[PDB]
Amino acid sequence: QIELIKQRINNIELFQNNRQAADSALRLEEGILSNAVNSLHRLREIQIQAGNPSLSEEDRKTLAVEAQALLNQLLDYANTKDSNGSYMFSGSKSLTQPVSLNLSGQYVYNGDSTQRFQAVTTSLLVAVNDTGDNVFMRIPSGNGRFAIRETLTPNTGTASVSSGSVTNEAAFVPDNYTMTFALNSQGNLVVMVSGTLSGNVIPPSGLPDDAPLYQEGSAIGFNGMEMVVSGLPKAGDSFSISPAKNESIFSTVQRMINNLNKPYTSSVEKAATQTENNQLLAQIDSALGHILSVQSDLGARLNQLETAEKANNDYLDISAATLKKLREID
Amino acid sequence: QIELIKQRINNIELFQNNRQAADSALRLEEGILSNAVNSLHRLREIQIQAGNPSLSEEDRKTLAVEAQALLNQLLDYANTKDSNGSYMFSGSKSLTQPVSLNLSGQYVYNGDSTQRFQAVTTSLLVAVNDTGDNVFMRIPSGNGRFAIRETLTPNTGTASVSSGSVTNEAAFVPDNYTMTFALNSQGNLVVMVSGTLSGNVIPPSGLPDDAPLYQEGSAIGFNGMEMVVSGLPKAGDSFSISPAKNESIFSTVQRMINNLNKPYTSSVEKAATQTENNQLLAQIDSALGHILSVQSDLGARLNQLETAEKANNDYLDISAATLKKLREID
Repeated sequence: QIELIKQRINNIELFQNNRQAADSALRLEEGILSNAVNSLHRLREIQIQAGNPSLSEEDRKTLAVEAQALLNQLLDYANTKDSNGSYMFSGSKSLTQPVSLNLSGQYVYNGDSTQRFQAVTTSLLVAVNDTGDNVFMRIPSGNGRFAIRETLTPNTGTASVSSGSVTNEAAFVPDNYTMTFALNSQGNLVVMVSGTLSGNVIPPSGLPDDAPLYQEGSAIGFNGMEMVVSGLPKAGDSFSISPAKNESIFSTVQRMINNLNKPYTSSVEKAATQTENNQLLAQIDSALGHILSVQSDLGARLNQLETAEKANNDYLDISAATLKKLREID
Repeated sequence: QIELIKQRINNIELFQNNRQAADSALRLEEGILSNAVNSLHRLREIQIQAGNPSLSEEDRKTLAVEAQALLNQLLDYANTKDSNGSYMFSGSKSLTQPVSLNLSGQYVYNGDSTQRFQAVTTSLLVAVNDTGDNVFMRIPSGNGRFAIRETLTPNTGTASVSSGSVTNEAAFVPDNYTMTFALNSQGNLVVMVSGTLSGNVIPPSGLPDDAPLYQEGSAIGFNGMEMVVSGLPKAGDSFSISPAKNESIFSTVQRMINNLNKPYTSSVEKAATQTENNQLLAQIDSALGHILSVQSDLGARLNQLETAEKANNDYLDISAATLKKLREID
């Protein structure tokens, strides 16, 4: 009884200590994530100009260098140390730097996915960290469901493509699609789509003459997806369309830099920019959003903690009274 | 010279050995991923019926049990051992089981994100594995960009919501949104949306009387997003709309099971199913797609390898001739 309460109060001090420390690690983490949104908000301002055809090559190659500063900024945030001199986003691997760049050239994650849960009342565990694989690395490319790149065949025309979206989830079919512009037996430009698993979808016959013709800025739709083609392509120009792929914010920014550095003087060079600009905007956003969800998650936990601070002072105010009412037996 | 070629040929045997072994680990892995698509294809058949209002409660509670077998199937695939008796999807942590279920109740990943790259020519490294955090755990919820749940306020009416999509990437704003149905001063039902960061968006004033009215099966749009509301809600009914969040296939299936087990007899119970059915279909798909991208990645690597088998027999056919032409000096 009394040795039991003694050990209950010993439990409570630990539960309050664990809470105080959780509350703090998490608020430190809110501020790093908060910083990292700042960086992305600006990367988004930047990406939007990269799609503005006013800007001189000089203006853009200068944004390229700002984007390089922002990339470096985000690597510092991902590799932040918390109160101990151990990394906040590395998971259980406390002294391994979470994000680095192999000589392969891609950025990798050297942590794990393991969260420390902590007792902060008798039956509530709360996570006191997040991990880099969740926060920074796995974010889908494209519009979140499908991505659009050029093929190995550079395009000769001025065609560009929106990020588009899935409009009918039931009609949706994941596949590797190829969109090929070519000719009617009449002479009209026409739009074809086929795919590894699906064979021909537009049109099912694959015949140019059974094919829909290309209206500038018109919505092309197949297997649950819609997108819009702008500019004037030439026959043989092609785009590839593929399931979304996990891809770090880091390579997203590496990519905004590669793009700001492309030739951007002739109308033909400027359209090979746009298709990819539209994509990179979606990715910057996907990532803005993804981090906000990590922030929302973190908020919920803090509200679980401010819950626990009232509930541990309730469970002590009660143990104190069990002592007063038990010492009265004496 | 000759001791140099001797050591080149020693390098080549290792490059060919590394390739042979890579080619094999990857094809074993294609087949597990291939199996895992099979499981999801069926989970998708299942999810679609779960939204069919023909089915008896008995039919559905039976699919619930099939879905439980499929979940278990996918855990076996995630926890597969390759040729050694070490786990294929655990990363560098070869003898840690990758996916398990804490008593918290959620499924976690106990591996890391680290790929073994292997020399298979003089200047080509190829990855011979993938990791569970990429393959199974981080897949965005909802339609890939935003998700839709009920609030803590159960709904009294028969309203349901599509998975919707982002239609204008530039207008897009990640936020925590609340959609609230309520009354005109006239008496007409009306649709409101506001959000933590955005304050009121529909309408900006927040006044019911400045508000758009609710047309059944009509497209509601705000900050770059569109969605469609079906059924007849009552005032006060609400839905929540939130950035996408990483979430394992596993909890997606756990969720299809919870849903198949909900009350599904009265029209009012059947509409609290649909909103979430639509979501779960998107997630099953997001995951079908995500795995296909891991498969496409794996294919590319095999094509890098069948490249290396011709290039290592070219670099030996050349070293043999350097020996023939060097032993002739003698």
